[PDB]
Amino acid sequence: HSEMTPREIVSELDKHIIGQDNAKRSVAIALRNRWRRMQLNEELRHEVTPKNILMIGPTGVGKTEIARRLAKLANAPFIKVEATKFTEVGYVGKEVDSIIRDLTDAAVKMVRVQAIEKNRYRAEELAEERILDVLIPPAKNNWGQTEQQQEPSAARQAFRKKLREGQLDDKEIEKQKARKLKIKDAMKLLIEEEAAKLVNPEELKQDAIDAVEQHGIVFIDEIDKICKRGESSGPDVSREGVQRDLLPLVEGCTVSTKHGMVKTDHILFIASGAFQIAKPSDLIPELQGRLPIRVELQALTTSDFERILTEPNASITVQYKALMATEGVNIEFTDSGIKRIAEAAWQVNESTENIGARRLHTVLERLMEEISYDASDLSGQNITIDADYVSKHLDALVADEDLSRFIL
Amino acid sequence: HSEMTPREIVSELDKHIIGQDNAKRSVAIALRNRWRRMQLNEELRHEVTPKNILMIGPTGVGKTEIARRLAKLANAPFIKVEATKFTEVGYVGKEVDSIIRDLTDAAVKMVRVQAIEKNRYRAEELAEERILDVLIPPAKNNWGQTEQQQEPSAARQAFRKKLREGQLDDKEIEKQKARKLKIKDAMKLLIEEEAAKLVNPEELKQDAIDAVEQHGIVFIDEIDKICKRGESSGPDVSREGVQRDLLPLVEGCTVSTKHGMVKTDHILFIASGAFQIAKPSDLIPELQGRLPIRVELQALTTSDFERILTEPNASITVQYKALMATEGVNIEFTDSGIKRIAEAAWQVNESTENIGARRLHTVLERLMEEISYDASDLSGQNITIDADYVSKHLDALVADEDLSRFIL
Amino acid sequence: HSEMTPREIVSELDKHIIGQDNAKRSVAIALRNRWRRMQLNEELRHEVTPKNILMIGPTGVGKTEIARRLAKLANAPFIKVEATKFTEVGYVGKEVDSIIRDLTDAAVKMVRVQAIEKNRYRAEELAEERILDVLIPPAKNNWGQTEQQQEPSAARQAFRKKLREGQLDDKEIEKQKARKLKIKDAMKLLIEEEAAKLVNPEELKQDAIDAVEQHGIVFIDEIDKICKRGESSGPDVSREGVQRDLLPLVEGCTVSTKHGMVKTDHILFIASGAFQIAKPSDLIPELQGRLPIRVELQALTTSDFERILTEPNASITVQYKALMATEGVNIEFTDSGIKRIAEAAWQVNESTENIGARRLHTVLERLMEEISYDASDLSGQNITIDADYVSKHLDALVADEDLSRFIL
Amino acid sequence: HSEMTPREIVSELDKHIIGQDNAKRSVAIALRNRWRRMQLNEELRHEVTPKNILMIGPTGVGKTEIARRLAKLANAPFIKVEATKFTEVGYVGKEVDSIIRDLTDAAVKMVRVQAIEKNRYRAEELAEERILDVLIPPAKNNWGQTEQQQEPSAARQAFRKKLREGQLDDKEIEKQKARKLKIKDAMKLLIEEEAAKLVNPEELKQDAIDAVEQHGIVFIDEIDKICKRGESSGPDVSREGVQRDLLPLVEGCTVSTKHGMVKTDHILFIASGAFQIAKPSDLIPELQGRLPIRVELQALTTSDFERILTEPNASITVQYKALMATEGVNIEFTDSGIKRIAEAAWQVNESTENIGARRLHTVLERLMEEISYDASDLSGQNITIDADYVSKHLDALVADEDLSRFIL
Ligand SMILES: Nc1ncnc2c1ncn2[C@@H]1O[C@H](COP(=O)(O)OP(=O)(O)O)[C@@H](O)[C@H]1O
Ligand SMILES: Nc1ncnc2c1ncn2[C@@H]1O[C@H](COP(=O)(O)OP(=O)(O)O)[C@@H](O)[C@H]1O
Ligand SMILES: Nc1ncnc2c1ncn2[C@@H]1O[C@H](COP(=O)(O)OP(=O)(O)O)[C@@H](O)[C@H]1O
Ligand SMILES: Nc1ncnc2c1ncn2[C@@H]1O[C@H](COP(=O)(O)OP(=O)(O)O)[C@@H](O)[C@H]1O
Repeated sequence: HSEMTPREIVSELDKHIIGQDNAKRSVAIALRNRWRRMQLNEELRHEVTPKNILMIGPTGVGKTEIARRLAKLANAPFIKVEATKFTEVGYVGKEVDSIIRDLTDAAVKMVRVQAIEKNRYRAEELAEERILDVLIPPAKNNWGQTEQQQEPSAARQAFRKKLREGQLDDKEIEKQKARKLKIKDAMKLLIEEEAAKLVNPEELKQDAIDAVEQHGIVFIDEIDKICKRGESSGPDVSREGVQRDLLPLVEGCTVSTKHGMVKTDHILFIASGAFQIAKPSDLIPELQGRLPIRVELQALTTSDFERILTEPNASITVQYKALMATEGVNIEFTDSGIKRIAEAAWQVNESTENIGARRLHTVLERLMEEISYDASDLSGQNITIDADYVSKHLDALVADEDLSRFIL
Repeated sequence: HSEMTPREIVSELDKHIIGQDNAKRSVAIALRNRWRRMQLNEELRHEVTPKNILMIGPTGVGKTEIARRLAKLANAPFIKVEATKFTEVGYVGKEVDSIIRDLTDAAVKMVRVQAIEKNRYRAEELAEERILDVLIPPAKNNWGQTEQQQEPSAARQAFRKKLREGQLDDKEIEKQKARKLKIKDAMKLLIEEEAAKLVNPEELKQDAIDAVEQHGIVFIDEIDKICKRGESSGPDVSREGVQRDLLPLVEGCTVSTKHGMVKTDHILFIASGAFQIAKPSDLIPELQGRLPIRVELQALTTSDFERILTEPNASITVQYKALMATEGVNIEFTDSGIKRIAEAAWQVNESTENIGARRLHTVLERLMEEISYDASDLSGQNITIDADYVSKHLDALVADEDLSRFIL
Repeated sequence: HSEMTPREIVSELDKHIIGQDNAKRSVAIALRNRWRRMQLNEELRHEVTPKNILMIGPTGVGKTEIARRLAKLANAPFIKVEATKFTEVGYVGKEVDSIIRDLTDAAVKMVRVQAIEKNRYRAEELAEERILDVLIPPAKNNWGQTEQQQEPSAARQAFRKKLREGQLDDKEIEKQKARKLKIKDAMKLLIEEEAAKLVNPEELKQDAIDAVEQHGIVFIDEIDKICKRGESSGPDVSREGVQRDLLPLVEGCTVSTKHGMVKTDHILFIASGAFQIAKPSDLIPELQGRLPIRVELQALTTSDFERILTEPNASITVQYKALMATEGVNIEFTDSGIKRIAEAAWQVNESTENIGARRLHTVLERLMEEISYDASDLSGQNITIDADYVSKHLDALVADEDLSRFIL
Repeated sequence: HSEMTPREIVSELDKHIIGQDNAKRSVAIALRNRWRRMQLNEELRHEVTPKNILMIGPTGVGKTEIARRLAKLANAPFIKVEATKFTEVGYVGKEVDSIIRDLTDAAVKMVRVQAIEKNRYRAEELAEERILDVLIPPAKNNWGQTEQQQEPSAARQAFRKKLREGQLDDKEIEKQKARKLKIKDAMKLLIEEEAAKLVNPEELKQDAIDAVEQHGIVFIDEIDKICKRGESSGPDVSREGVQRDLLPLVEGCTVSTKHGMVKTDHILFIASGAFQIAKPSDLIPELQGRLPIRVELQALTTSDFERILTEPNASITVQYKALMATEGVNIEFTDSGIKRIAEAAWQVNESTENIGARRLHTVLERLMEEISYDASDLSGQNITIDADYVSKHLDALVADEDLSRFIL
């Protein structure tokens, strides 16, 4: 669908993710290729398959975010499954087809919600005519001057201009309705009333299929957790089982959805792993073939942290400012304030367990717990969060390790 | 929906839970944020997600209560699931999606019950017109004077006024009815019919969805029992598995309910643990990221006990009084009688197994077993529960340990 | 159905698979026999059963391809199942009948898609008459002159000729429609309606059955992994169990599909194995009897690699060129550039894990990652991939072993 | 149904099976007994139950073939299940009722297909009248001389005689049809069209039940694999479990089929085993009682092999000749040619694993792989397969043992 060049894709992706430029270009090549395909002929359109990607890197450094924004950027159906979620089906559990079902149930919960956007002006234009008709019951067979029913639009325009807020005047209209009711009701009873007339069935639900098959993006987290490890063997075939089970999906097959028959042949797959215990080559042969693209993602640095805090559109910091503005409070972060928030986050990840950028949300959130509570009783104030404040609120916590495993 | 400042929320929570102010603050900021979000713009509303909380504290000190009163204070759908439930799914178990289904089913049994409220008034106000139309069959063509019909409001009035109690008189009215059933019964049958035709079936079930999606509150109890421990390895896999399974729910996804397709991106999660064996930093990194808020709850003291006994609204001590009054017995606890009831509870908890505040219920019940039975034959009396009475009924039991593990 | 002599089949297969002539001959005799049978008499048609084949050979050398191109050459339904899948059924697993169900479901999604072909022409040829009948409403009672109607084929012609592109103009036509939707849309909506009423629903699904029963091709991958081994005993039971489970399918039986009752007596089975651990004589005797044909496939050499790279139809090298042309870039591989690409692939397979021809895809993709991204900004250019370019992009990676287990 | 004497049964069975005369008479007594029963009175018809048989012998020597031909000879519903197929249901798997279901789904896939045979002359006689009616639209209310609509049968007989191949003349006829179409279509659209009018529901599906209950034949392979063995105990009750599970079926009970309620009381059961590890007496008491008939089958000899190659009706050799005739090639086997084919088969079974007569299909098939391929380019030739040819094609293979475990 998108006609964006890889470079334009990476650009757009730079608005949400800091660094990880390589994974960006990989994911960008994949998107542009879907365009490149449709510009081909009959034959080559069956042969050319998605160049699936294997993202390699430590926790919370942007693997899923990149895939999520890529998906969101091409208005593509997106699903994220954890590979181990199937390592238990040998005793019972979700079958792997579920992935294509869900990427269909949400690929529908998408086309449906995005049919309320398109059909939101129809019920409040060619449908608000319901109330204005029981306010000024149109002439006994309107005359006909293509401006005759545009004439009132005086007697009419008055009932519309006044319908800019003034209501609660109970009347009635029309299984159509008939029943006597109120406008804060016989108006809202129309909101949905006249809208289901425009949205059909065998096209809306028929298109979800079209979407999944053409633009579906499946993100398989922890693919490395289903590779063979040298600690046992019984659980290995269990793991390797999930690999074989996943095989039909990325090799090309047909799954049964309660919305139709979906073909996975062109669904793009972004697998993901840390690969500390296993290596991509421990993945079965058939899967390595279907995972042509390998891209590495680096661990985040303190500078990466500072940037993540503020650069992304609607960055945690920006959102915080917004939310406090809700309470009528003007919150503001100084450069050194951020530098320390990032510093704290790095400290805890290094002194305890590393969870990547995640750590920033908890640190940032703990730092603000006080303003967040008192916000309402501070309205009309300019609160500045600077190095000082940051230090007074986080030092003790970060400093105390056992406490960090609980509170930070 | 609520417009209560965090501080206002805590106050309303103070009416039910003693102490644990920090946990109140935490849970209150969470609520307030759901409001703060709707005040944002198109973009920032997709970005800002719930600030899930992880409550850390010993058993029976107010964790579930706090959360339950939070949801009950926001008329939000609330589900409490025991995390370990899904451990055995590795062999065969309830899917984790079940959590969002059940959230939905009780969220339906909710919007549906609270539908019987609005349709309980106008449900039997138009239900009268039915029985009256056969006690004073209206004129052949009413005369539009908007008062020429409210005329009986003479003959009519008498039947309505005599229908304020003196009914039970057979009749016949109207798939409508056309049967000949008593008015006590026509009245009853009418409660239904008129009520139902007054309920929008579609919007009903479509609202339960809106609820779960917008105000859903999931309480995952003992999440700490699905963290990794140094005792074995096989369990840890399934243990951690349940974390991976829960992951999509708290990260954002779509589940299939039999009442529709529900999205979890904005359900608020309150996880809970004791954390004596594991530490919050033992949860998988993707989960720690989704639990930005950490709050500890302190163990209850004896003062806490004394207060929990009488201070809350509908406190168990107040409940007992109410229940005894039902029997015509005036029950009164003295300050020392309560100081001693609490004292006893603390004693069994230190003496044997510490079950937190739960212990007050059993001690209090053992103490009243006597009155509770005789109540009826004690009507019109002023029984007083003081230190003497208390000590006479609990001391022997409390002092005897083995007997305590059975009887209290 | 096909009337191709075995030799003709092999030729058509030579267009996609390099070498492995023996396996081609084997699979070609199988097809030819399905014809040879229909030439027999009533009796001899029940007797003669498919000559199932057992392909023996290392990974990624052309086994599945051969079989896939065989079915695709006979427009036959084709399913590929990994035999070990059913191992875990001993604890809980997909039934083996699932193979014939899935064969049927993709065989349905097949006869159904190939229905959209014939109903894509006359589907929108009679779909025009619809839009035209509202641009030139036909006379009140056409005049049977079989040309007096093709008269407009004047006024009519103009709208048809102006409907060859210049449409998008609103209209209204006819559960039919009776709505007022744009012609770009009436046209679209018409594609469906006229197409559907043109599809015999019963014979559709009844044909998928006919297909599976008459031309079904089941490919049971890694059957050798369900043979008995001298390592344990418990698994062997389930292992062999899967053989007993498969037995009725390849011996002749009836399975229940949700689209009807399918019989397997004439599905052709192509089993596959590496057979390093077990030997074909390790399959249970009832199964060896049903696999009358045994053919070995040799490992691929570097010449094989070089050829596989450019020789097939829509070979990956040709595909890349096509894809790059989509970006306006002329890509050309020199003889030595290809000799070196193949060389590299063979090197990683000897150096690390030998994944057969699959390796060409990853090496080729790593090699083009650079061009692939820049393509757009390289439009109108003649990029040439020669030994130099190749060596500059692969040598370092290929030479570094550990890096190969990740990146290639 | 059949009125054949046991001797006539064995005779008819001799047309397909070589040797194994005893198993023949056993299976023949069983069939004749079903006739003997219906010739009895009310009482004795409930009491007399099938004399179930236990066939004892080595692989591929005629156990199933005998049972298959017996079934086929009495047009009885036949099902073959592998006993171990249920030894896994203790962890999950097919329930034993499935056997009676399948023996119903195929016992239906039988009555249905054999309703297309009976109703194949009805649509091409009293239904081809559809096309001849739109070719010569019958008189306005045919007169009536019992030879009046037999009169045309000139104008009529001409349209029928010419309808012996000449068509493709699009017309139309009549949810009946109406729609304009073609004869290679409006003729075929009639083939099934007028035929569903003769076949009813509650008799066709009602009779399948009647069949299974009266003539059902269940063949339970490897019954010995579910007897107790002295290697373990846990899996024993698992095996012995399948015995108990099978008990209701051969003792008399009711199973639920989606076609009706089937009674197994008169289904004939032919169990089968090798009994090398266990003995029939290791079968549980109740099952030995229900398996009154015990018959042994001998291993096949080289002479048995020579005879099997050529005597049976539609013997592999005969079929081969037929199939090559399809290619216009005259294949012919000399007595010594066969003697050697059999010899080779015996050799391999003795030098490696014995798989009985199965071995002949693989040897025979390998021997012909060349003629089978070149058949089309040899048309009009008399190819003789004699001792020489046989030797040149099989010697090397049979001689090389490891190769035989793969290729033969
Ligand atoms: N490079 C990055 N740029 C911006 N945000 C990031 C980055 N890395 C991690 N994050 C933040 O941390 C969280 C971690 O999840 P995610 O980014 O999906 O990575 P992973 O898939 O490795 O866990 C995300 O919510 C995201 O907002
Ligand atoms: N701080 C408290 N204030 C009031 N009641 C409490 C408190 N702590 C415990 N309780 C009582 O004890 C029971 C213990 O359950 P709960 O409060 O859910 O805590 P927990 O989740 O730790 O078990 C509740 O029913 C509640 O009525
Ligand atoms: N002989 C060959 N000719 C052409 N392509 C081949 C050949 N061998 C392997 N390949 C390529 O390598 C991949 C390996 O899969 P496949 O051919 O199914 O063999 P296998 O079943 O042994 O894994 C295929 O996609 C195919 O395009
Ligand atoms: N005595 C025999 N006469 C004719 N064919 C036989 C004989 N024994 C085995 N066969 C052939 O070998 C195959 C082996 O299967 P089957 O005869 O069912 O025996 P079993 O049940 O012991 O495996 C059959 O397809 C059959 O054609």
